[PDB]
Amino acid sequence: GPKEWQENKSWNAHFTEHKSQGVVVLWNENKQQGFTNNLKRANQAFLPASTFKIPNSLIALDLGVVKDEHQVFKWDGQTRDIATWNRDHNLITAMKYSVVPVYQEFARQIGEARMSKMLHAFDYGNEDISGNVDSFWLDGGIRISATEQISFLRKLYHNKLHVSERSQRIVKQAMLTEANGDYIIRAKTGYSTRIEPKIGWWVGWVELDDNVWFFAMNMDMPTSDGLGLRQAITKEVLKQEKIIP
Amino acid sequence: GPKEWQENKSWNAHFTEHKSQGVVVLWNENKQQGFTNNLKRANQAFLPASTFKIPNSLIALDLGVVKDEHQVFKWDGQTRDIATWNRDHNLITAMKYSVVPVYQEFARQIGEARMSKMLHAFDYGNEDISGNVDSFWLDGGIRISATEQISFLRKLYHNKLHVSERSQRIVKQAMLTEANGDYIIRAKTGYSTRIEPKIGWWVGWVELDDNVWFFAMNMDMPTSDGLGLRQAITKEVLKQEKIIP
Ligand SMILES: *C(=O)N1C[C@H](NOS(=O)(=O)O)CC[C@H]1C(=O)NOCCN
Ligand SMILES: *C(=O)N1C[C@H](NOS(=O)(=O)O)CC[C@H]1C(=O)NOCCN
Ligand SMILES: [Cl-]
Ligand SMILES: [Cl-]
Ligand SMILES: [Cl-]
Repeated sequence: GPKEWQENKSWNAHFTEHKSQGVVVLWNENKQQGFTNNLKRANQAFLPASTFKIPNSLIALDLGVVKDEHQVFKWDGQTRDIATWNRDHNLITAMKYSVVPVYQEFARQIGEARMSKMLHAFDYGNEDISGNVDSFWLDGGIRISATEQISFLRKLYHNKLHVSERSQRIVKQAMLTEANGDYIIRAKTGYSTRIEPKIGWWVGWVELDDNVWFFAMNMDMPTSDGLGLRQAITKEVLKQEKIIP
Repeated sequence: GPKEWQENKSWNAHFTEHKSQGVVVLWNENKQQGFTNNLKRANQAFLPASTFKIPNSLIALDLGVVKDEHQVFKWDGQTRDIATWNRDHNLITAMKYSVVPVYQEFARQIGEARMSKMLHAFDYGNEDISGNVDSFWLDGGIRISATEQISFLRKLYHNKLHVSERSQRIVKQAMLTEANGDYIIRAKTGYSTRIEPKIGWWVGWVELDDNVWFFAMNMDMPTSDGLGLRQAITKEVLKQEKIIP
């Protein structure tokens, strides 16, 4: 009978066409079935890098570190390499421009004891926060696979994480990436650069009228010049599968 | 001293270019200033028609008539003129396809006494539900102006309406119309067809990185062939004002 996970190796052509290597994982929520070009890499756990902004946001909101999505976190005045980081942000714009220093402040205020407890409650990856509480997702011990990202996102979608429904709704709002009459994408990018292998991430879901497709992709990323391929390769797969036009 | 409300008659050219007549009203939230091509029509009160799905959704959720935005409302098997209505819906798709029969059932469950009480609590328009409990917003006594639509939407944006924050967040999600890196539009269309003058509505807001612009427009609409002009004329104004590219 039907399998929970199937391999579609033809998706490899979208990686090969872009001289890239990696994995796309899709989950069809209505059918409760998943699909991937590489089931082994789908289960390979990596540093989450900026995709950790999703659980970090949830925990900061539920503990009151962040009051709501419009509370301002002022620039600390240190000029950093990414110009959009050198300004004041709220939760929405800090996720959109992936403003690491704002989320490091969130993590410091959460603190290691509460961070560990909440990642255990979330069943999140290997749940390991060894390192600095404000960098373990960049250069510490936490690891999460693409399929574990989907597991986490499915709980978030259904408001079933062990945090308030309010925090889950706010974070799903902050994840909004694209919307038109054909679909809504809620997602977060990431780029793990400090520990080899350097990889790019894109995790989230596509909302249709009558279904939701969760996705999690990662790919080898030796330089930042290829970062647009995270979304491009994913969208090529979504187009091949007739999920988006 | 600066003016809270200012008239910009140059927007009339966008109506004339499309052989149309109507009003666009904008509110700049950061500046606390409003702008319109027609100050009198901005304050004239009309039937809300399908823009009433915003307060109706809020009331249905807060009263428990609708449990959440994924609860399925099954098609009643009656084949109606609009093909997208002849389907099962949830709150998200019922708002998107503006599925009147679903919202008439909400209104019947709410009932006259609770509907009236809640519209008074919302300060919604003239607060008058005279007529049929399931059609007063189409052919009964309720009236709301474009400026009153903005007032109501600003309360919704800030979670200040007299319903749970949860219901307000769910409805703001259901209002999602378009999103890209440049802006998010949350809005609801309507077409008042039963009492003259027939008018098209578009009410909502445009979220930018650092500001939000509320808008409410209505325009004479003798035929459904012109309904695309509601968004087109509004967007021409937003482009003229450099709010969207
Ligand atoms: C997170 O992965 N970040 C922050 C920022 N994210 O941009 S995105 O990859 O488009 O979401 C830039 C890349 C990455 C970092 O540079 N983080 O700090 C160093 C650890 N990789
Ligand atoms: C509400 O304004 N409705 C329902 C539907 N809305 O579509 S929209 O105008 O694009 O938002 C069509 C127009 C209008 C009605 O006609 N409603 O009356 C009951 C069905 N004729
Ligand atoms: Cl981060
Ligand atoms: Cl949203
Ligand atoms: Cl309606």
